Amino acid sequence: HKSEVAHRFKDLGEENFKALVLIAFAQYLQQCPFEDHVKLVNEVTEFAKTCVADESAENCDKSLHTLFGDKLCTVATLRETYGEMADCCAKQEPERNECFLQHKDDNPNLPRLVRPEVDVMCTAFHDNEETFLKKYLYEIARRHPYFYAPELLFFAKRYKAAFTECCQAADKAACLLPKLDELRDEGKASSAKQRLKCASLQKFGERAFKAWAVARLSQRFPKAEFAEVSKLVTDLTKVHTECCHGDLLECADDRADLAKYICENQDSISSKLKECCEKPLLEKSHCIAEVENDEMPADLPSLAADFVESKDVCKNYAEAKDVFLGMFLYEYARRHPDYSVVLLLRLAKTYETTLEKCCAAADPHECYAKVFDEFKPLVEEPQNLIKQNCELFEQLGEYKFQNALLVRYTKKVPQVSTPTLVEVSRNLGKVGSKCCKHPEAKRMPCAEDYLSVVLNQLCVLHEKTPVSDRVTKCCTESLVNRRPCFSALEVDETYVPKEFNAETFTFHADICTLSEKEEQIKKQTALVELVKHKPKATKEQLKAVMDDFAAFVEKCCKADDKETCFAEEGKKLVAASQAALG
Ligand SMILES: [Y+3]
Ligand SMILES: [Y+3]
Repeated sequence: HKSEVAHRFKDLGEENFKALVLIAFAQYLQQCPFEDHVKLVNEVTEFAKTCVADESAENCDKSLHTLFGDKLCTVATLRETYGEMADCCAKQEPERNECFLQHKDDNPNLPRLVRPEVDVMCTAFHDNEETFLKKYLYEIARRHPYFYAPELLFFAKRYKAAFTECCQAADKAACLLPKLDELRDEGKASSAKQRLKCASLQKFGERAFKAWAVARLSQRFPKAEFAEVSKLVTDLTKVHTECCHGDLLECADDRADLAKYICENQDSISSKLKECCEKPLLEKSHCIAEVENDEMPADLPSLAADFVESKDVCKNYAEAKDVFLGMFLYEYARRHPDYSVVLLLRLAKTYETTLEKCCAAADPHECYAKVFDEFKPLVEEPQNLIKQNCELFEQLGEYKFQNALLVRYTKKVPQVSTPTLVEVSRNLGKVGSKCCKHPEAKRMPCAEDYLSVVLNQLCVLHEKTPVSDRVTKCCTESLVNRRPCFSALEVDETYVPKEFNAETFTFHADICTLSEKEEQIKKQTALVELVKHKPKATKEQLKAVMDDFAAFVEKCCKADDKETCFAEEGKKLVAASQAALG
């Protein structure tokens, strides 16, 4: 209509409109208290009601960017609080929005999240459900300025459901706390993925993202014609570029436009969009993004015919290299949803390389004949790693598998800080228990998802604390070969053992009153420091000390005087270990 505010309000819903407006303003004004934002939201809401009533009231036909900016400049203490952001309020559209976007340093140290007792929150929730979820969004929004506001709304919907059920049950802490921790982990995991996707765009460029998207969309929509997948990738690239740039308004519009188009052509894209295209406008974008892979046509031509066996390959390559390479990805990706996107890019990379030499050669059809024998090792490598690692995950527990990784990676890079080694290994153990549950046809894509974000946190951690040139090489190299680089890491033979530190290997009765997580991390920290001090001790000898130490703790914890038991007999264990490890 004449006004956009009216449409959006009516196209979305008052309560959802009031939420997005709250997040939108909270992401910029990361200082102004909660009560201030509520006033900002109400003023905007009432204004939108005026726009809903009169389709041409005072400043009602203005664009969202314009209207948003005007209200953002209305704040009194703007240059007196945020600093350079106020110079943007002296500009005009569309440069003013571009300004605001620039001055958005997403690292303003804020008071750490203060989680009270389980009953005070439940009481506050019940008294005012609406405002309890409003304060949730505010506190999160200002802490994650680049977090996609709609995605934060699905995190608030789960937050309500958790509190709605767990505040009614007998043991509220044995329902809520675990559910709250899971969300907090899911939230940081979602955040990390967005910032990784964006960092990759600002490193390898649009063409690189396009290649990633083709491979992924072809896996999800293995029926959709190539011309359709290309058009979806072209829209996804523009959507991803405006979201990484920091424009929530254009990001949310382009996502809505794409969600609408996908839902209007589902018969020509996928049959698995039936229930996603049932939902409201805002949930369409989210549902479609996590949509299950469609079944692949059984009557598919052999992909080796049009790319190797054919004698028009070089001729069909010359016409449009990227189009032809895109078709190769499309055909390979849709035939192999059990492959990681990263593996398919290794194959797509290899094929390009081989066509860039063999097509300029004397006899091409002779040169690139055996190109599919070059993929076999590229495919077998990850498959062999998964099968070998998932087998070992069955043999031991989850915690016992983490101990195996602890030893494995400490021996490889013993210079890395214990906490980084513990955090990485524990996370990597949880990948095993969340992927090995599936069969071979789901494991690799499952692994890729989790490994991508686990390997990036390590790379970010190591960049703040540079320690190994090898780890720097792995983090700075091609994103495709990131995981292979870490896999290829050899045991450090140069490394000289850390000297024995009594403080490091002294435990008390205090450990008995630690949660399973706390206890495990204390024990796993001690294991890393054992390998850093005995890096050439065998899996045999480590297992011996670990078990001797495991039996040691589960022998005085809940025993007649546990304070002396863990000090007196604890010293004997150290001495008993110091006899077998020189
Ligand atoms: Y209530
Ligand atoms: Y734009």
